[PDB]
Amino acid sequence: SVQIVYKPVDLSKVTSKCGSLGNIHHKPGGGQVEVKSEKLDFKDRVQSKIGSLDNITHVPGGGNKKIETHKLTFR
Amino acid sequence: SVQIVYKPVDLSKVTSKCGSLGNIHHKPGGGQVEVKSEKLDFKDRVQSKIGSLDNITHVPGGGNKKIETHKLTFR
Amino acid sequence: SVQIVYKPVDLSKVTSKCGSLGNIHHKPGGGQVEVKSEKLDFKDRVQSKIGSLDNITHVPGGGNKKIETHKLTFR
Amino acid sequence: SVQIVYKPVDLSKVTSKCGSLGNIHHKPGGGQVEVKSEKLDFKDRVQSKIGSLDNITHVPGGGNKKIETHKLTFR
Amino acid sequence: SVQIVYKPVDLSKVTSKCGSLGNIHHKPGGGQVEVKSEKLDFKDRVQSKIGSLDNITHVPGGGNKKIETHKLTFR
Repeated sequence: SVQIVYKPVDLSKVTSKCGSLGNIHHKPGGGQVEVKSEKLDFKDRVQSKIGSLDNITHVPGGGNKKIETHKLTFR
Repeated sequence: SVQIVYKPVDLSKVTSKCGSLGNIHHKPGGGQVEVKSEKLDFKDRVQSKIGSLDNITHVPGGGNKKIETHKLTFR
Repeated sequence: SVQIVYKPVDLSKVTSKCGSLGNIHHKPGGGQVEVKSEKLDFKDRVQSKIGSLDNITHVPGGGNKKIETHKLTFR
Repeated sequence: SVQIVYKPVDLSKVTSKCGSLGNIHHKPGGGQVEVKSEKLDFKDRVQSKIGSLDNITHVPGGGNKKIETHKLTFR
Repeated sequence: SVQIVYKPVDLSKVTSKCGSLGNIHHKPGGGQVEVKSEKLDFKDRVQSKIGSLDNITHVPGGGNKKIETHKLTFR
């Protein structure tokens, strides 16, 4: 007989206190981009990205991540 | 006989306190983009992106992520 | 007695020959201009210019200048 | 007696020959300009220029300048 | 008696021959300009220029300058 008394107790206060989150700036690709391209032969798939792309400014006033697993496996 | 007393108790206060979340700026692709392209031969699929793309400014006043699994598996 | 035989003879063929004047480009102020300004005190005159201004693209197919003076002064 | 036989003869062919004047480009101020300005006190005149200004692309197919003086002065 | 036989003869062919004047580029101020300015006190005149300014691309297919004086002065 298999008695699994699984008791994960948690009171874990994961926390932050900021007074003023402020004055944040982010200027990707200020300058000039130029691209010349000539007598190019391709014989397979192509991708191109040119410019400002995929730029992120994640500013979470909180941003408290809490990540948990309880895998109780039995064979 | 298999007694699974699974008791995940949680009181976990995942929290933030901000007074003023403020004055956030984000200026991707300020500059000029130019692209010349000439006598190009392709013999397969093509993608192109040109410009400002996929730019994000995620500013969650909270932004508290809490991510959980309880996989109780039995064979 | 003052005999002024002033004879400026001129046959001066000031000239140009262009076959094709072509494909001229001019892109001032491609990028972004930003200006913040705060708690400014002035106690005299002010001028401001902001942006693209006074930009010229003079493309004279000819453009042959010929500039001449004949000051015959007498006291 | 003052005989001034002034005879400036000129046949001076000031000239150009271009076959194809072509493919000229000019990109001033591609990038980004930013200006913050704060708690400034002035007690006299002010000028400001900000951006792309006074940019020239003079492309004279000819552009032959011929500049001349004939000052015959007499006291 | 003052005989001034002034005879400047000129046949001076000042010349150029270009086959193809071509593919000229000029990119001033590609990059980013930034200016912060704070608690500044002035007690006299001010000028400011910020950015791309006064940029020239003079491309004279000819561009033959011929500059001349004939000052015949008499006392």
